Amino acid sequence: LLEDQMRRKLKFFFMNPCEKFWARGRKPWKLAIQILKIAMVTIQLVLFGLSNQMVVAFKEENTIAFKHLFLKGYMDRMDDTYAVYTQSDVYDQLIFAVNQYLQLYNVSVGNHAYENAMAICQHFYKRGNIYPGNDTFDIDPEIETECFFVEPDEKLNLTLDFHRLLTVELQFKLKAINLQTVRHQELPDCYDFTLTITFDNKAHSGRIKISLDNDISIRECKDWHVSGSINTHYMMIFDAFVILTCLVSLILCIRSVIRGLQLQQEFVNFFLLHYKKEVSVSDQMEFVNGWYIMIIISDILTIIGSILKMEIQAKSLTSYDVCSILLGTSTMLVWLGVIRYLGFFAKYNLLILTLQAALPNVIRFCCCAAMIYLGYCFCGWIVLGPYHDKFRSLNMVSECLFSLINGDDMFATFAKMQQKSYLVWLFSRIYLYSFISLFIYMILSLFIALITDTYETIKQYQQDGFPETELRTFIS
Amino acid sequence: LLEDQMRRKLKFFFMNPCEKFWARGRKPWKLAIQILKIAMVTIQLVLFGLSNQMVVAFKEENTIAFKHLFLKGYMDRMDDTYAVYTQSDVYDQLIFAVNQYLQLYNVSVGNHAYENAMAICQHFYKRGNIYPGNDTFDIDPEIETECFFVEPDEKLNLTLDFHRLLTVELQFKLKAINLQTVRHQELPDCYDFTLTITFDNKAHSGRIKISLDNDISIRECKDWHVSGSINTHYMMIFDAFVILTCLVSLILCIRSVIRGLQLQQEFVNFFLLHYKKEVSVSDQMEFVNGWYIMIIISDILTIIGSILKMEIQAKSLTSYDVCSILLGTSTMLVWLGVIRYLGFFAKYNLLILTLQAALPNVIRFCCCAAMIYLGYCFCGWIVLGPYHDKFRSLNMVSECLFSLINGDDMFATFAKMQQKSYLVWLFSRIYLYSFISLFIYMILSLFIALITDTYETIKQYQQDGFPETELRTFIS
Amino acid sequence: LLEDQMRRKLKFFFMNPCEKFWARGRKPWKLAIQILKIAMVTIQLVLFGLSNQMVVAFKEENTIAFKHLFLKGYMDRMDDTYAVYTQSDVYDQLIFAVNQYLQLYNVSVGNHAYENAMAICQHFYKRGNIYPGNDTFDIDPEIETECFFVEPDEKLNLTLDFHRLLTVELQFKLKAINLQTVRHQELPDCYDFTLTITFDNKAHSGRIKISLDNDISIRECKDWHVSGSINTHYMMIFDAFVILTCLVSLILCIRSVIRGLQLQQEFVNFFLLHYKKEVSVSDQMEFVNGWYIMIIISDILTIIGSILKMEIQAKSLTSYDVCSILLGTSTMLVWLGVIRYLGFFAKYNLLILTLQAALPNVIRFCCCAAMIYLGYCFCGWIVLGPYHDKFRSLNMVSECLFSLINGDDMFATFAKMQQKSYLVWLFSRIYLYSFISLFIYMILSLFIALITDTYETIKQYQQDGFPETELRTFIS
Amino acid sequence: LLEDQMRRKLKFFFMNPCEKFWARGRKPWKLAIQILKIAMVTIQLVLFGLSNQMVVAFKEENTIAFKHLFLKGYMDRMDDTYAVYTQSDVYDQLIFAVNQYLQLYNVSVGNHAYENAMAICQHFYKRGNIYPGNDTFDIDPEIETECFFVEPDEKLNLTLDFHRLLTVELQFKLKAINLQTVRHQELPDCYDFTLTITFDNKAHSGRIKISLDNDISIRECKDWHVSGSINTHYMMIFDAFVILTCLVSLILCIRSVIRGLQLQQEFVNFFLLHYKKEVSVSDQMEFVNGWYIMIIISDILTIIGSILKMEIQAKSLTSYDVCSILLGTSTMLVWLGVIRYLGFFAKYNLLILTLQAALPNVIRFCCCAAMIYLGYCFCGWIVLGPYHDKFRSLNMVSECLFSLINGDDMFATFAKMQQKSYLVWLFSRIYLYSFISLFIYMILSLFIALITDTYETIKQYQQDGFPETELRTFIS
Repeated sequence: LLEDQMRRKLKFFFMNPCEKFWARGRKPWKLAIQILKIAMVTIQLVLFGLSNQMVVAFKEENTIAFKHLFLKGYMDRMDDTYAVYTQSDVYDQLIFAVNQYLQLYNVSVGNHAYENAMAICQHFYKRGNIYPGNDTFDIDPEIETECFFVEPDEKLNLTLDFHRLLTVELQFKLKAINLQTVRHQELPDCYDFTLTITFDNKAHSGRIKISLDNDISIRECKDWHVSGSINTHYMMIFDAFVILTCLVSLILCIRSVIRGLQLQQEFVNFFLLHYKKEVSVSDQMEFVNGWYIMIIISDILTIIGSILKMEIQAKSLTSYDVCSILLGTSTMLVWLGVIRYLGFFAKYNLLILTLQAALPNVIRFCCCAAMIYLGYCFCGWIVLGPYHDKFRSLNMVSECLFSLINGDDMFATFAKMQQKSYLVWLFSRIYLYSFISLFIYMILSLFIALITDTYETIKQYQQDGFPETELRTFIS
Repeated sequence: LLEDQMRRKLKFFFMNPCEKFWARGRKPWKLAIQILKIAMVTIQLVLFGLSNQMVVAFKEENTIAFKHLFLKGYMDRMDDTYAVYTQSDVYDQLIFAVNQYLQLYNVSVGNHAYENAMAICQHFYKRGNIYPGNDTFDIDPEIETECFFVEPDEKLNLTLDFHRLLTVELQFKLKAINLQTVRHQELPDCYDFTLTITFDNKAHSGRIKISLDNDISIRECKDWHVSGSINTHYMMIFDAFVILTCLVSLILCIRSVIRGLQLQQEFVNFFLLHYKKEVSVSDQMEFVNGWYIMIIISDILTIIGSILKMEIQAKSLTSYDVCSILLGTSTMLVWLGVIRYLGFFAKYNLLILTLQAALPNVIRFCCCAAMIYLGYCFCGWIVLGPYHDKFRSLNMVSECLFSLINGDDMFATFAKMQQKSYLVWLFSRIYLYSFISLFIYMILSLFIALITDTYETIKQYQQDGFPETELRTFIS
Repeated sequence: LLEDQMRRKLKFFFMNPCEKFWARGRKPWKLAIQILKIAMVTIQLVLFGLSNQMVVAFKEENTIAFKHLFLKGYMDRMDDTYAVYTQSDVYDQLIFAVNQYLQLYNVSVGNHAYENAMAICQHFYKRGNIYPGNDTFDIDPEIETECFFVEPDEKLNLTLDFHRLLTVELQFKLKAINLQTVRHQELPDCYDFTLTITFDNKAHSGRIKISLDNDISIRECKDWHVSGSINTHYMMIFDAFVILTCLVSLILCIRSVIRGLQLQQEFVNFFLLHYKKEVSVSDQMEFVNGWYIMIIISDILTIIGSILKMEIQAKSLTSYDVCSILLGTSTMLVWLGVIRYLGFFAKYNLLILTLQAALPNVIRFCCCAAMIYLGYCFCGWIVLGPYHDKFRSLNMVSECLFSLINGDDMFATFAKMQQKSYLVWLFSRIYLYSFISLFIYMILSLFIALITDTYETIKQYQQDGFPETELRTFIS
Repeated sequence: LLEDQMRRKLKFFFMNPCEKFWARGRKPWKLAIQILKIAMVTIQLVLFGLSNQMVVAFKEENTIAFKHLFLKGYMDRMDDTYAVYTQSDVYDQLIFAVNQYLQLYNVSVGNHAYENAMAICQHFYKRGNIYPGNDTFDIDPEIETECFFVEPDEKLNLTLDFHRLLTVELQFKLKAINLQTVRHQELPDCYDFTLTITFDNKAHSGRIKISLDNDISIRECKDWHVSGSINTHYMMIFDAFVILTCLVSLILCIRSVIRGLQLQQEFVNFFLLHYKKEVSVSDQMEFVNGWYIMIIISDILTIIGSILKMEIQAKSLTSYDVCSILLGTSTMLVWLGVIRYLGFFAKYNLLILTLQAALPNVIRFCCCAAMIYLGYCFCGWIVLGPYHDKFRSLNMVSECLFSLINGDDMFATFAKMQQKSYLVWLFSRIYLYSFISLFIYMILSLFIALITDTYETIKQYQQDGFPETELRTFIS
């Protein structure tokens, strides 16, 4: 009858394990190709990560070197967020960095070279006058910028006036070859570094903020002869094969989803002819697999990210920002679908189901508590904002005070209070104590309670019955 | 009959959602105006916070500058809680700070200026004699204070004798204009800094404690001409409109509360004529909304805080202490009432109800455990007080050892024990180990147990019935 | 009958609240005097703590001063666990400390004085010969000690040979008066400091370990004249009244306990004549109050500690070690009995009862897990002991790795591995990962489960019935 | 009948406590010898640990000394992972270390001696040419190594060219005797230190990485005469007796296991003749003791580790790596079997049983969550890898981010983001926030729920019945 032929069709359709689709008929495809995509996208990613980590592992190191070469009185180990005050000493930095640039072949150990050359930038106001003692100023909302050009060879001349001075900057390129990357592996060895020292006077507070910033561009050498004999990049293959596995599993997943929707509306109609039951929300949403939706999102994202990787490796742009993010979130989604395949196995399916049933209420409670904690933020930002250093901008309030829910670096935040106004000090202790109490002895225990109860209910389900369903009646 | 006309009245009165008051009749007021107050009080606050954060962001920076200008041998990065020992070196600080004051136009990068000028304070005893080798002293409970006045222009003379010397102090004003605040935004640019270096000899221990303290006052410039053409503060509006929204929602909430109380005592009397039941505590407290009480507290507090903000911005006092606290706690209460509006929505009402039912027992247990932990405090303060540095005053004992319940910076407090008396060392390990065990493996699990059980009981309630109530009988 | 007259007697005896003993008859004694003892022993303790904290607050400060005076190249802020290597530099420390001693009236700011004077100690072997290049030595298990005496007034001579040198030491007394203690409060102002610099060569490793140690003795000044007119210690009273309140509550508690035991064996016999039931363990232990046992322990301990305080304050010894411990643990026990008084109140009695029922199983599980964790200790001590710095002696293994259960300073212990032998590195990661997993995802959840279940069972008890008891039958 | 004679046999076989095997018949062996093995293997281990800790306690100290002697500008306290930049300064290190080697008898306090002598290593390329400015290089995959030999006695000559220079190295031996070890205890006093300074130029980045590494070999002195009269190692005994106790308990445990297996298959057959039930998996695995399996593993491992200890102490090799690991994991297994003996006692058996029933599901969930967290790792490694310092290699990602589940050093990882690309910054906050939320408010609560429920189920079992078993029927 039409009824049992459904029972055959939808029971075998809905049988969770493709192990059962294996156990009648002969087909093993949909899991095999998807494990292929797992190992493919993860080897893709890991390979990407090691290459990019070599580029970075050279960049941070050279930036360290340049910091100790061009920054006067920079301790051989390190310093951080450097600062200057007296004017002649700013002059001594600038003169020092210049004389270090010109003599760098004598000075430096590293092989960095001029490229076949410096330059100097000053940004000053169109019209300065400021009389801080007379209570009278005029301000210009315009900056005129003047430059020099100082040559690699052939003591200095220069001019500076602080009051009109907004920022001073040094820009130039040092070009260096990375032995250990090209030598063993096939990656480009040529680096164009743009070094910029910059002095921020924008605060006009007396602090001249010094930073040495490093921009980096990759190039391949015109002639490389190693071992006395005559790089070759094969990634050109495996990126492509990734894009193909991804196109394929995308097509298949989408096809199965659409078939499931056609059988969705078909089933609705059939149940209308016979029993005239509707229930299109619950059962319509049952017919959605919901995991193949993840596999589609992941799969689109690996297509886009693999394409961007292929184009950036083609032009050698080296931003590697958007590409990396896409590739990483996609592979994380794949590794999350492995839980899917663990659902069939035997026992894990309980524990997975209860993670699945807890998440939709968990997010709800996250809304509720988000209002509390978002409330404290606007409190302590304004009350403690002038006094505490870790409450400064709202963001630091939120990310610090969230680190304080998890109970980390807490004695710090208690210990660093200014204690000038005694009232704000006391408030600080009521604020911090009360809040930490509220999150650690309520809200954490509310997640524990919520999830515990969810877990026992799905344990009862797997022990005795499941909620009555039109579909379940009619398949059995 | 009088009975059903109640059932109509009190059922519609008590219907939790104003969504239902919407669904019969036509009125949407009480929620609309209150969301207005939400966005109003939070934009009020956030705006306040960004302005005040600009003032502070300039203050801390200039204080850094002055610290590195007037403190001899203050490392360009920073030092902390500075100290001096040899007497000639105290002289070298003082002479140094003076010669740095007089030459500061040559020296400093910042634009700070004398105001159209120094002064020097010495606080010495009326009669000193102390013979620490003879075992004999006489002490004076009186301080005579002598000052100098040193001019901005035109090497030094001065006198100091340590034994009679209680504190030395330098006070003076540097006046500076903040470009980046006035320039983009409408806020005052003029700062009067009172710099005070102070040397605390009060301990008479040999340590001369140096600090450089910064007092700051805001003023508007007499003539500001920017861009070659001719600040204006609009906050004058939005503060007022806040005070109005607050007055309005205050009046409305109070009115509804009072009506609810009149229907309270009315209902009591009516149930006396008919069935003669009393139960005035349970049901009398039912008639209290209890959320509008929060909205009143919040609303009064935003009235007071907005008024203080308006007056301080009027006179430009800049304490911004009491005002900020009021405004922040008020807005935190508003953000806490958003949970109220989340109670109607659908499912959250469970989870909210169980937070509500857990809090009243949670506070009880907080009493009980507060006695334990308050007991340990008086223990470790005296036993470990001489030895540990973080147990010093009782307060540090309580705030450290509370940071130790949450399990932070613990290996520190174990590792820093003096270990001179071996008995106190051993006690230290029994103390710390035992206490940390007791709070993390009992009391945290007691909050978890308490709240879990509360949550399951209100889950049963929402599943099957609620406690029998006179009101509930008579509305249904 | 004999039966109901028991029911009268034992029901009123066992009625938990003395509120009920109040509600029939007229007596309020046993709680009133005990609250007296609460406030008495805690004011006793707190007063002790503030005085002792003044003594310490001066000691640590002066020790800081001396450290910066007598230790060459000791940064004005601080250094820690100082060290020396080259021999001429050890000489430069010693010569420096001497020339700093002799000139200290010129040098130092603090008022410390010679007392109406130095001395120098050298500890050398009876017979040294060590030939580390010849592989041959002879060792003497005897030390001969030679001293000098260097005068406060009137460049140096001295002799040192490192190989025979075990330790060098400088001992002497500086005598100083503390203004701020005597002046406001009644405490002695005279301090005898014994300063000892010591150089530990015991390791014979090339590191000469320098430390400056401070011994301190309190004395009262012979003539103190303050304000031009003519300390007085009243503690002589309040210590005594403490000892009296303690004797009194001790006598009363013991008396009630003994009466309870006489009615214990009486009841056993009476139930033998009538029903011939034994059950002497359960009910015999019921007749023990069990809280008055705490009050006795506390009370004895406050007697001993108050006596030791009175004697030490009499002789002014200032060890303040054993005394402090006794006084502090006693007062902690009192503050723990306040939970007792919270048991009667109303609702807390549930939560208290479940703490009481959980503790006896909690200790059991503590045994079980103590075997695991004590096992890991003997593992990581030997495997990681040479490599990690925080696993050194077993104790540091146990107190660090316990800090690691609570999840603190963890990334440190992962990050500091030597990584010389790769096998020990890998083992280190299996060790740390596995252990941290085991305690945080098992044993903490086992305490949570144990206590939760205990709490629900006593909740059922207070809801419906208690275990059948001979006593409970026969009182009702 | 054959049936009751089983019931006698298997009931007494399976009676958990050997207390019951005591209570009929007379034998106490199997527990007595095993407690012997407990105290034996733990005294073995602890003794090992104290000896090895003396060796290490001398090694780290001397390494400190040498670091401060041979490293120019190494602060007397310490520095870490030292670095150099300018070429003449590398020369100044090298010249300095040489002049410190030659003069070390004058210089150093420690007794270290030349052994009856330096050497110097340079590793340079076979053919260098690198033109970083011309974009052209040739690389040699070959290193030619040249050495000098510099004498202990009798300013320097040397040659260095950086571009061909891969590493420079100094190797030599200082020989020192440890007084405090031989003197009190019987251990060898002679140390051969191999000191190697090494300069890593491999990065060719401009950073010359300096390290001072210490290799150490133990020897016994040819002539030691102490106290004027004439070491002796007894460990030769107790190691052997350990190996014997271990052989014995191994033989016994294995014998009982094999007997249990023979009665296993016997019982299967007997139940086949009578009732013809199979159930060989459940009951076959019941007949395995499962604890004696642990005791065998432990016992084999103590045999191997004691043997390796005996051989290393024989030859005095001092690696002490594999040996230590074996000995430590074995003794940890023994200390874990003490839980076994706690199972019989009385009440602990519940709590033990539930640890035992929770572990097999716990590992399952560990698989599931391992997929998630292993997914995040491959995400944040690539996205945050260039920017964060603690995400560098994948391993640091995993061990840091695991330290972040437990909630430690979190505000660090939030605070150190580069913030160059704003998109990667934002992603960083979604990554970190989301992940920390997911593990602390889900997966920890899922372990809590899982274990709680397991605990209540075994509580019901011990209260009422156990699952029906063929064996249990037929023993009762």
